[PDB]
Amino acid sequence: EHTLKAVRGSFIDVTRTIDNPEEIASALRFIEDGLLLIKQGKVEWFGEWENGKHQIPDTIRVRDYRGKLIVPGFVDTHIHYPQSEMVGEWLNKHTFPTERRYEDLEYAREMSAFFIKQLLRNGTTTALVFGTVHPQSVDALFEAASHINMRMIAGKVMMDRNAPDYLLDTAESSYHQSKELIERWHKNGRLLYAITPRFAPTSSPEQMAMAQRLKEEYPDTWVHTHLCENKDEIAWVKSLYPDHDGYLDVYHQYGLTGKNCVFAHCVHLEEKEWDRLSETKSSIAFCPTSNLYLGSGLFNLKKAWQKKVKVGMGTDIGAGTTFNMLQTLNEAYKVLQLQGYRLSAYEAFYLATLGGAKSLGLDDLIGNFLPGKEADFVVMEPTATPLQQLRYDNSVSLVDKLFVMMTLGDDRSIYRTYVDGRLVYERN
Amino acid sequence: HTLKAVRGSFIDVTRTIDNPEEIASALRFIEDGLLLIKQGKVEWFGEWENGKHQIPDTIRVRDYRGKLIVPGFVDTHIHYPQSEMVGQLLEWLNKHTFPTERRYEDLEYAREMSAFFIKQLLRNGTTTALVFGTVHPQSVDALFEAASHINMRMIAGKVMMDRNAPDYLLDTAESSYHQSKELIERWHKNGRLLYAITPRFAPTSSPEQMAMAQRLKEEYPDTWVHTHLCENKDEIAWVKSLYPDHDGYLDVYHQYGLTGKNCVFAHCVHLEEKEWDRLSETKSSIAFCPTSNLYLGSGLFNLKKAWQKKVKVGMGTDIGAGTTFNMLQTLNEAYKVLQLQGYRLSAYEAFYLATLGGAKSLGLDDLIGNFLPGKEADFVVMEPTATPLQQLRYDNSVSLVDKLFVMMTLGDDRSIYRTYVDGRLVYERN
Ligand SMILES: [Zn+2]
Ligand SMILES: [Zn+2]
Repeated sequence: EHTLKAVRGSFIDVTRTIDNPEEIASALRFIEDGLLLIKQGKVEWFGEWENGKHQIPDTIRVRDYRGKLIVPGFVDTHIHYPQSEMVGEWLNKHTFPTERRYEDLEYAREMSAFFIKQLLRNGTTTALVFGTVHPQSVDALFEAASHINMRMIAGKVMMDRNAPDYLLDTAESSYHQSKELIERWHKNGRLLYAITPRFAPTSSPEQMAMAQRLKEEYPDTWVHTHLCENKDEIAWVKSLYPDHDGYLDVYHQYGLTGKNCVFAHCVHLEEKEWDRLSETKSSIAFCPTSNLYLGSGLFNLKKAWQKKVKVGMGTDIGAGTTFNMLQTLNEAYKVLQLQGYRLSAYEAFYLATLGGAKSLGLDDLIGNFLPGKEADFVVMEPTATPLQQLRYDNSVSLVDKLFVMMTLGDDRSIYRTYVDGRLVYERN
Repeated sequence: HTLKAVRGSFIDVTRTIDNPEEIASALRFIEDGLLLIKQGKVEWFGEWENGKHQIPDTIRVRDYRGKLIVPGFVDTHIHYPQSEMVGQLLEWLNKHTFPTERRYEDLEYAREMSAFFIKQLLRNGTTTALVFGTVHPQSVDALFEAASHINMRMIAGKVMMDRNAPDYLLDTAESSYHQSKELIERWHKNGRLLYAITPRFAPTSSPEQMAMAQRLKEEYPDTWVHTHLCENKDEIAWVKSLYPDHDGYLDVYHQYGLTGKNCVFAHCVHLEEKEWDRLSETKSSIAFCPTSNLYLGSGLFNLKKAWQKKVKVGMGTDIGAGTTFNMLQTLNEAYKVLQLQGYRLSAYEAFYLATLGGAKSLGLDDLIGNFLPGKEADFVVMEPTATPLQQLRYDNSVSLVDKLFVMMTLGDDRSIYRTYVDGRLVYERN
């Protein structure tokens, strides 16, 4: 509530949200010789060392990270906590049996600690997290995040049909369990609840009606589901909800579109669906790694810009094979090159930080070093491979340095992770 | 000569095969294995209890229990002088490739980067690579010198390039003949070293230079041939505009006598039916380079069609354009490229491509690629539990195929604990 922390090094952030990718250059700030001052888990002051250093009393030691890159904490807008151990239709062989283990509270506790360590080790300070059907396991996840005062959005999976009996809830149990978790965890410190129907195929009309009820009763909770990942899933949803005008219309007619409504994947959207997401101000989680690993297809980021739809990056751990947001951006580059779309390092860095924060409606809280922002940040270095150090040494522009961090970065690039203005992870 | 004795869990493929479904039958796992090495070759291989009596008391067993031991990985397309490269047209070549390669005109730079290049292969468990050198012959000597010091089986050559590129990087048809010949004489079958005649590709080689490449292959029948083929539609159109009297891109190389046994074509993303059949008939080899194919948006190599056409395929990192030396990450990208074609790459097929399959594509499968008696002792000690996420996923895998899938497609350089070349330890993880 009191003492100042002073962090010195080279900082990169985007200073405001934008509407066109061509505007990112104008919003990007690089301070090679920067100073970040932290008070009460927030940015007190940020800018040039020479402009700010006079504020540092002799009673305080400077944390010197000169030679490293310091960026805002990465934002993962779609990840499954109970799928860390998962290795490769898919649902019945892999997802469901893996998730089954998280009924054991002691397993859920151990894996909550492992899950949070994996995010911090990868520089992820905020995530929108799929829990389990089991509410004990969402408690374990929130308890782990709560210990370090992490800003995390999570929820109990709602799933009453078309899956194994060991993983089914009911419409009613899914209402009461979600409400009780909302009551314990929503706006509990920096924690936030998302109403999390797995997706249309595994939720009865009765359960969709409960999800709608929860959103009506708790207007400031998040909504988090899957949307149009694969053509079979879309066909299956149309066959189960034939009176609705396609997949998104199911969620829309049940009042689950709007501000802080996050749809994962959105690979195979109709024109009408793109416009609905735009009009509702609903959010997409672009999950390139799983989209390639399952051969789901190529997310049209160009169209999302055209349609002014909020996009954040998701790892979709489980189906995606990395926690790392730099590797996720690398896969985004690959997905986009196959569409002849050239993802700039500026745009990638935007999507990983303030862009994703905007997609979760948290851009007033995190995502750059503006005064008043929550002090979540990552000390990075290009030391992952000798090849990364070589390419970084041969880089002179900020775009080239960002590019080397994106294309050859992994967990070894993350030196330190700060959550709530406190050191919560060192590499070693 | 004296014996070395290696103990731990081994996996290899014991014979080349015709279908991916046949690999399972050729796959050998020995949990408690012993490998005996004499004169850089496999003296004896099999169960610890069947072989340990042959271990004289004068030598210590190298005990790698808890690790997996595999044959050294084969990288069938990589550019030595492009490690430091950072970057809607093949003016990728003009902005990135050509300026980067220009630095390797300094012999002292080329020597420093030869040492770095070899270190990066060993650190990633690559023991054999088919390497694009420089246009400069003193820089190919640097590369061969470095490989020679540890008696590596490496295939490399001087790049031939007389046109359509910056002046600082052009040779001539004649200089390209004499330079290549001199390197062939110094290095081809010098220990385990092998020369490849390396015209960069059709666009950057005059008819006169293609005529020299043809001449060298005629004069040196047991050298390799190594070029690029049909990576992207612009490149193909450019080749058709420069060689309009030839029946497409591959016909250029074929009419100049550069197809056949030990002729390796990198990429082959955009092959016509006629081109697939020509490579098949000629017994020519493809280097599948998924990572660069994705980074440059070249497209998706049709591995299914290569199986249908009985065309040898090996994996290439295409460093430069690719971002990793690591064969496990390369196989990961291969899995992704193939899933977009609804082709499911099994662990068996990934493991096969990285080892005996790639060795077959380079014509080296009688020399390397498994632990059969008489094979060259190039192998990698792997810790597939090297990171906590890897330990978790491996522990949670029940079958050999699931473990091999985690080890072979979701590992990185941290998985490589020890690399052995010519039966000697040449790399330990720090
Ligand atoms: Zn998901
Ligand atoms: Zn190449």
